[PDB]
Amino acid sequence: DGLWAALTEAAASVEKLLATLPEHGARSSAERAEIAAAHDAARALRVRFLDTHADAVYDRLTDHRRVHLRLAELVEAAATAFPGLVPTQQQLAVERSLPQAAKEGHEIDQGIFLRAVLRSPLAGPHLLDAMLRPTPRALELLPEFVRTGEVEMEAVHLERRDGVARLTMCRDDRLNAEDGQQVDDMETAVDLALLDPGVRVGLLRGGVMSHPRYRGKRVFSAGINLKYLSQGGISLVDFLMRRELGYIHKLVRGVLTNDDRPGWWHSPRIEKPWVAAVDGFAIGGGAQLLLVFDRVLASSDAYFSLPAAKEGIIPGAANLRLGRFAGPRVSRQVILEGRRIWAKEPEARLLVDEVVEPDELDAAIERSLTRLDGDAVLANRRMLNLADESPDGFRAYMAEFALMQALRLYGHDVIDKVGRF
Amino acid sequence: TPRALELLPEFVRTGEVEMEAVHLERRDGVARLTMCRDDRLNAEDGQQVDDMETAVDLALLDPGVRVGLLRGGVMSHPRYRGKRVFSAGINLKYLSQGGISLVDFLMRRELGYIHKLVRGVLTNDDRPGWWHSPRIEKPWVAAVDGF
Ligand SMILES: CC(C)(COP(=O)(O)OP(=O)(O)OC[C@H]1O[C@@H](n2cnc3c(N)ncnc32)[C@H](O)[C@@H]1OP(=O)(O)O)[C@@H](O)C(=O)NCCC(=O)NCCNC(=O)Cc1cc(O)cc(O)c1
Ligand SMILES: CC(C)(COP(=O)(O)OP(=O)(O)OC[C@H]1O[C@@H](n2cnc3c(N)ncnc32)[C@H](O)[C@@H]1OP(=O)(O)O)[C@@H](O)C(=O)NCCC(=O)NCCNC(=O)Cc1cc(O)cc(O)c1
Repeated sequence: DGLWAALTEAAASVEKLLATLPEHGARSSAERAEIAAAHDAARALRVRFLDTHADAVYDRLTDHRRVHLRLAELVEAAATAFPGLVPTQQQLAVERSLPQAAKEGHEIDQGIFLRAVLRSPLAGPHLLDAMLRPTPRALELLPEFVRTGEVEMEAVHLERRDGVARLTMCRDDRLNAEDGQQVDDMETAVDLALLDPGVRVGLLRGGVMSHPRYRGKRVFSAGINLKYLSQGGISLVDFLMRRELGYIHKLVRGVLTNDDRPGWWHSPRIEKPWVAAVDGFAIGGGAQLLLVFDRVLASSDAYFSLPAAKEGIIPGAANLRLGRFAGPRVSRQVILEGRRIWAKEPEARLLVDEVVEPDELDAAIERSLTRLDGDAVLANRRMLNLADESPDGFRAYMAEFALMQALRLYGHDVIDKVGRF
Repeated sequence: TPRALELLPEFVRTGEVEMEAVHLERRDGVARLTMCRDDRLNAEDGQQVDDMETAVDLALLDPGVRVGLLRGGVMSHPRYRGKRVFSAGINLKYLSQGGISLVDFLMRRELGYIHKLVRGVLTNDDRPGWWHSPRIEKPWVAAVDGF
């Protein structure tokens, strides 16, 4: 051992330098280099500590894997039980108050933590299962939703109709640009759709926009909120990891329920098929979503892109999933070089099932919904998803992503690009 | 057209003519026709035709022009502000109101500027080589923005 003590020591040097040095941007080069070196020693020890102790740490927090904790609860509890391993709620609030450029990068420590947890064959699957459980917010809204067929949330409007959960993304002023609230809404809505027994199929679609350049037109997604990202308001844990391990993973695998119904022994998860309809365009996080649907429809004029090839963050699990859809050459053209793919080009058929003229689209969406109803579809989509993406594959990738993305979230190149938007 | 013969010397001197529906500029040997009805997506009427034929005539007659370029200009209507648009075709409002002429619009464009893009301008016997090339023709490029 020796590693916990050495870490505690390196974290204290960091806190002493932060307490004594000037604010970020008033620091000299010597001072900038000193604090960077301190952060580096500490982060190195977080990695080494967790390489050997991750399972024991996770066992402490979850009572030897008998309590499912979601990400936000897990990292908070880790901070209080293991001071210096990951940041406290207080330390985060100071960070959140700063613009990205000025942050110390404490979230990186959370990336280290989550990487180590997800790498573990014991802890990893368990945390993934916790994130497939229904959100409390969704359990609380479920009876009203069953009664009313309707919930209005800040970023998402959800409506049950003809056996379909219609999720409409409705941030009309900013092209459905994504943030932490949207993720919370999306997961909540996805949870409701899955738990509601009067829902047989899901539908995800962008709502009518109100910004002058798009007034009266639907738009699917313009991807991550770049303004908020610059201003410091995009959370590694509560946005970037939450969406991947929560609603998006639930689209694929369903919601993990308690043993409280017949058939649980064969289907612990309630999964349903999902249709996405793309109006205008799907960019970044929105394009990423398409890699998880059972059916994808697009308007003739639409395009699909993951644009931040030069100075962007990793586009979620597109690096995991895209290759299976498009092969390695196209996958690199899209992600490494920012190739944008139009609905009407032949290669769109790698991502999109049906491309339809704007005036034929509503009806085509309605028909697609009726084709995905039965139990044969449920069984087949489950078997298809299992073959397409193994639980190990997903876990291994999300483990490395957790840290790789954390590092990109603080990269100088990203902070600069994002500040210019 | 007479209108083109009358504007030709100023055009040769200046490299530039502003018309109601078309802006014409000589640059690097290229006649750049920009269709510039920014309020209505270059919707066509009798005046646009006159301007087009005039511009096409100038481009063909001007000896410092070797190639033509047709392109839509930047729009100003709110739904297209800052975006180029090539053409939304015939002015349907005018057509309803009675202002689309069979002869001065629908036949004129086909037999005039459009046919001149294909066959060139018929000149008088007033230059060497007329016996083999009574028509001055040049190549044309079109660039389509929007639709
Ligand atoms: C969509 C566009 C091409 C349209 O161009 P225009 O028609 O000229 O529109 P604009 O006027 O710029 O946008 C209209 C309107 O939406 C706003 N808008 C559009 N997209 C955004 C984003 N992404 N953020 C913030 N605001 C936005 C824009 O600022 C305008 O509002 P005001 O500033 O208040 O006027 C353009 O707006 C654009 O470039 N948007 C940004 C596209 C982009 O780079 N998105 C981010 C890609 N990167 C990710 O998703 C990263 C990501 C997401 C994830 O979910 C996970 C992950 O691991 C990584
Ligand atoms: C082009 C559009 C799809 C753009 O649509 P939106 O994105 O809905 O934008 P809009 O707001 O409609 O257009 C902006 C602006 O341009 C005006 N606009 C656009 N296209 C036109 C046309 N063709 N005419 C008149 N005004 C037009 C429109 O009315 C708006 O201004 P306001 O009326 O002040 O609101 C739409 O406007 C439209 O439907 N245009 C008409 C398309 C059409 O059928 N055109 C005529 C087709 N038929 C021919 O050209 C026939 C023809 C032509 C010839 O030259 C020779 C011949 O032998 C036969």
